[PDB]
This record gives sequence, structure tokens and C-alpha cells, in this order.
Amino acid sequence: KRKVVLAEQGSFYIGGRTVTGPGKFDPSKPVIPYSNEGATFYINQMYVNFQAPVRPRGLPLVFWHGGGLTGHIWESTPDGRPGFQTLFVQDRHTVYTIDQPGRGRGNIPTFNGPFGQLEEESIVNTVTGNSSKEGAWVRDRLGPAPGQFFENSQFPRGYEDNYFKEMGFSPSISSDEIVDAVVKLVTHIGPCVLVTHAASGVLGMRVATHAKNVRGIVAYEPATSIFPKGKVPEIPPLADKKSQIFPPFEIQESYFKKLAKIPIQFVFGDNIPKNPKSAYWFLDWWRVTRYAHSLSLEAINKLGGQASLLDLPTAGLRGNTHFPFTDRNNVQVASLLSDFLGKHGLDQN
Amino acid sequence: SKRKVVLAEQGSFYIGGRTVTGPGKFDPSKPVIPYSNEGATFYINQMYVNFQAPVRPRGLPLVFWHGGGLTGHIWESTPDGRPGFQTLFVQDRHTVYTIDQPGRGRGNIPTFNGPFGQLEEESIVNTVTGNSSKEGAWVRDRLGPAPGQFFENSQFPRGYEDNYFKEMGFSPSISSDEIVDAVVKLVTHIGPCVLVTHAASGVLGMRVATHAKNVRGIVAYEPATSIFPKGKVPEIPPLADKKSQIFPPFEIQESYFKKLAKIPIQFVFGDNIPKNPKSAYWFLDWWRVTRYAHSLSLEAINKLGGQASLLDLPTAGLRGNTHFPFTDRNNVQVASLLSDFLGKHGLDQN
Ligand SMILES: COC(=O)c1ccccc1S(=O)(=O)NC(=O)Nc1nc(C)nc(OC)n1
Ligand SMILES: COC(=O)c1ccccc1S(=O)(=O)NC(=O)Nc1nc(C)nc(OC)n1
Repeated sequence: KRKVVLAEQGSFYIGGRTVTGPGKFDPSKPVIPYSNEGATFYINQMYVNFQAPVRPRGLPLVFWHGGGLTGHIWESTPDGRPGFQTLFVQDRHTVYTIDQPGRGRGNIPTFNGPFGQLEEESIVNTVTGNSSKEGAWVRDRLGPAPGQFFENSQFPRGYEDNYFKEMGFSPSISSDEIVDAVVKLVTHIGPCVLVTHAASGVLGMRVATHAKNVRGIVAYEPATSIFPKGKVPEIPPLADKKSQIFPPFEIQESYFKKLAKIPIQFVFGDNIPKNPKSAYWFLDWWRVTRYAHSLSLEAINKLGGQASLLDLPTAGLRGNTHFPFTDRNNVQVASLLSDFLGKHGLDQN
Repeated sequence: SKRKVVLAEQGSFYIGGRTVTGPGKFDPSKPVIPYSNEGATFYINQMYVNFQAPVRPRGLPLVFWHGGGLTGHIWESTPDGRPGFQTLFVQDRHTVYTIDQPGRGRGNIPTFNGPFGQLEEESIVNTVTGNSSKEGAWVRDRLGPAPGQFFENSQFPRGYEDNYFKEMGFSPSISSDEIVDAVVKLVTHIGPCVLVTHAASGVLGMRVATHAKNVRGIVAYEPATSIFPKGKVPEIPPLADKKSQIFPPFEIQESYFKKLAKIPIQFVFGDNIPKNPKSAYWFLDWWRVTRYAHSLSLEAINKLGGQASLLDLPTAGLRGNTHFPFTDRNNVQVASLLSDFLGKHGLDQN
């Protein structure tokens, strides 16, 4: 189950821009400590890893980590079982895994001075934000409160430290520049399928509207819904009657209509309440966010699309967290992804 | 195929680090976003580790440790897309570990809710960062004497400058002790192994070896900081500008320094390091004096009974290497010299 035969593997950087400091560079003057004087800095570039099997069949898969994550989540589970990278190379697909700008091996744009500041210009904010272990525990639905598990949980218990260690902050790079890097990658790859997660859900939808090479999307628990501009439906507040889900992203209808031209599947795990749950903010947030996505998919289908919501419990898989692809039953989750690819001919040459 | 690789297994994991906490208690009924430090536990300073194991490995696993401002990418591929040392050594029948050290790449960057690096009133890392420019890296890496220029003999993959410089970035002010600690923990997990280091990780790998008997050999590509027994640093001249000095050598207690005499150690240097003072080119002159300091460090290990050597790539018949010989155009020939070192010491046999 662990063996993999690669025709080739490697990694590269793509996307990004440059910014420049003031003045000139004199190679005769001390280079350390480093200075912005005469400086060119490459910023906002993305890291890309690829592994290609012998005799690939179908389109390459581009696995795009969720918020605060890296391509690690597709390589291995926290307890060291094979991730989707290995499983899909074994399923005969070329597999690309990225670290988006601002995350992991992607660029974090900072210079000589306060974080993110190039002289007078703020490239990214000096003040950061970052979830705690406790916030991630409830966001990911391991259980209703930190340290508590749902009885049915598929989480690899005992490997909590390993799991939370994979998460971190993201600097305030604009979403436009993140989308731009992935559009450039899709242009480089050719026809492909995006497999997204959480924060990369809305970003992958945007990429597809800019890149006809995206031939399908599977999004694991996307975090932000998308609608045509001016056509956001009524979405309730949370059960606390004060909080809202993430403001839906709005795009011009001419771009939104491109989503109707490819198969799209959103995949949700378990333990999302059907009814308001004021005691558990993130559980209630997932209830309303899932509802908003159901409306987003319906809007795509009213434009002639083929956009579906797969609830893993309906497929017979119980207890999945917000990371179904690293849960204990991730092989069965992968089988459902192979099923989607096969139905839509994305596993054939 | 030159690109074909057969893995018995591959994967990645996190190791090392500690936790820090914010004040107060976490209430799951209160809005979790925007993120707060209240009731928070944060995992900080952990390291990312990737491994690829061949079918039936022969000899010790290799741990490739990137230089300053880099990541494990530099061992995966060259800027122009040729195989890196990860592929070459898996093909050479060694299990290969590649790390992103704490503060770099997939390793943790310790920041929270607040100004960068600050957890309430505690400064975990500095808010003010430092980072080289393209121009600083060009001369540090000896592509040529000035940005845009290449040495006549250059092995750099010319035309792929954008790819190359895009791989570099800043490092937060994590203590070197905590970086060493994470790698010591990895070495405990792996068992007997060989460290292959680069630039900034040179001195760190020497330190790891003094804390971890499982390090059975070191190959260091152009280490940046020299190491000596405490209060035994030899006289080292200032640079030709009569103002600058090399990096202050690291000093360790002699009982730890002596551990370096028990294992084979090779430092590898590329080309275009001047023999004589060069006041017009600061980094070239810096490399001249830094290489000299390393020659004295290796001599101090040998005087204690060690097995330390300096491999100048031009003396081995390889001309034009930069500060990254393992991604240069002749990196296959550089790899053959690493295989030679491993074979000489039996580190390629079980
Ligand atoms: C791994 O799971 C997630 O990606 C994820 C999933 C659900 C909620 C939060 C996150 S996240 O915090 O970690 N990433 C994210 O999308 N956060 C976010 N993004 C935007 C654009 N705005 C706001 O605040 C309004 N928060
Ligand atoms: C890949 O090349 C190198 O690794 C490398 C190579 C040559 C010089 C410098 C570096 S470095 O940029 O990372 N720095 C390093 O080794 N640590 C460090 N950094 C600074 C800024 N100051 C001091 O001490 C004053 N030490």
C-alpha cells in the first residue's frame, strides 16, 4: 500500500511579482546585515510539487490545501498513513500539490524592517492573525469543545500534536494574487482537475472562471460561498442571532456562468447539526455555511450546471472531520473521489 | 530513466517544537472568528520532515538540511527542473529525509494575533525582519562578482534566475538552540544517519552531531559559520575593506567539540573564491576568509584525532560551481563525489 513508482517528480516556483527598494547596490559595501538599498525582492510566488506515475490515465490533479495549511496534508495523515498524493499516483494520475503564496514554501513577503513593510509601503500587514489549537479543534469538528471527541470521530486520535503542528498563519496577501498564481499554474499544466479544501474552495471556483483548463472541481468543506453579483440569497445569522458566516463572494454573472460548464462536487463530513446550536459556535457556523453552499450549487445548476453536494454520511461514511482526506477512513474518501473522476471521464485519456 | 524513482514508501511529518499559551479560557459558544489569543494554545517552532525510501536501502539514511532562507525544495529539483539530490540519492539506494527547519517553509513561523511574533507581552520572535535582496543573494552565491554578471566558468543554470531567487526568503528570529533541538529529535527518531548540510545549516549540523551519537558523518556544502573549542578561536584577519569581519565563530565546550573527532566530516567548496584580498567585491572576500577559518576549524578537529577534510571542487576537476553545487548544471558529478565519500566510510553498506 505504500509503494509508488514515479516516472518523474520535482518541484518549481511559479507566479509572483517583484518590488524594489530605494537606491543602488554596491558590491564593494558590506552585504550583511541585509539592506533594502538597491534591492529587488521576488514576492507572492507559489511552490508547486509534482509526482507523475508511469502511464498516467486521465487529467492531472491539483491538490490545494485549506487555510493555514500546506501540501503536507496531501502527503500523509497525522498518524503517518498515506495521503491523497500517494493514493492518486497509485490511481494513475499525475498529482500536483501546492503551497500557495503566503503559506509553507510559498513566499512570505517581508523585507528589512517591520514585518511586511518595504520602507513606506505596506506589502502585507505587520499585525497577524492565527487560530489557536482550541479554535482549530472546533473549526475542524473533532468534537464540540477542545479535548473532546465525537463518539463516531474518524480523527486519528493520539496524533493531535502532529495534526495541529501543520497549521499556521497567513500574511495578508490579496486573494487576487493567490488566484493569479494558480491561474498561471493551470496555464502551465494544461487541462486539469482542482481538488480544494476550506479556504481554497472559493479560490478554486474563481480560478475555474478564469481558466478553461480547469475541467472539474472537488471541494472538501469550502469555507466561503460564491454567487453572481447582486444575487446573494437570504442567508440567516447564526443561532446566537449576532454572528454571520463569511460574506459570500460575488462575481459578475458572465464569469459565474463558466462554473456551469464543468462538473463540481462539494464534499461535507459529519457532525454538522441540522438545527440551530447556540452552545457551539463553529458547529452552528458549519450548519449555515453548508446551507449557503447548497444555494450556491443550486444557482450553478439553474445556469445549466452539474454541481452537487456529497454528504459523506449519505455515502455510508460516518464521523468525518473537516479533513476527510486525512481521517482514518481516507481510503474510502479517496474511493469516492475516484468515482467522481471516473463518472466524468476525468480518468481516461 | 534518469527521472524514474521507485519508492517503497514516502511521507512527511512534524517533529519538535513546544507550546505557548495566551491568557484566559476558551468558550466554544463565543464567536471563534476573528481569532483570539484568549484561552489559546499555540504550537511553535516545530519542524517539517519529508522522507522517501527506496526498495531495499543500502547504508544509512541521509538528512539533507537546506541553507539559510531556503527549504527542502533545493534538494528536490534544480531551478531549471533537473533532479535534485533527493531523487539522485534514492536512486543511489539511500532513504532520504529532507527538512524545512523551524521558521522556514513548512516549518512553523511563530506568530499569533497581534504584531508579528508577539504573544501578548511576550516577544517570541522579533517583529522587525531581515531578508536578502536578489542582488545580495547573487553575490553571496557567487553567480558572478556583481548582479547580472556570471563568472566565465559558471555552472549556474543560466536563464532560470527567476526560479532560483523565488526559492529564498526570510527567517524569523527563532533561537538556534531550538532549531538544533528539533534536528536532534529527528536524529533520535531516525537512528544512525548522515547529515548533509549547506551554508547556515553547517554550524547547526556540527552542533547536532555533538548532541547526537546517531550522526555518523557530515558533508557540509559551503558552511557559513566556523566552529571552534571555547576560548581557542585562532586569529582570523578582517576583510580587505579593513572594516568588516566574517561571522563570529561559534564556540563550544571542548568535551562537545571532541565528539566531532569521532566521525568523518567533509566540507565542500565550489569555485571562484579568491586566493588574495578582493576589496572591490565584499562577498568574494568574505568567502575567502570564511573558507580560511573553516580550514583552521577542520585542523582543530584533526589535531584531536578527527577525520575532517576540505574538498575543493576545482581540485576534483569540477570548475565553475556556485554556492549551491547540488543544484548547479554539474550536480550529477557533485553527487558522485558525495557517493564517493559515503562509500569510503562504509555509509553506503548495511
Ligand atoms: C482549514 O479550514 C479553513 O480554511 C477555515 C474554515 C472555516 C473557517 C475558517 C477557516 S480559516 O480561518 O482557517 N481560513 C479562512 O478561510 N479564514 C478566513 N478567511 C477569510 C477570507 N475571512 C475570514 O474572516 C472573515 N476568515
Ligand atoms: C544560503 O546561504 C547562507 O545560508 C548564507 C551564506 C553566507 C552568508 C550568510 C548566509 S545567511 O544569510 O543564511 N546567514 C547565516 O548563515 N546566518 C547569519 N545571518 C545573518 C544575517 N547574520 C549572521 O551573523 C551576523 N548569521
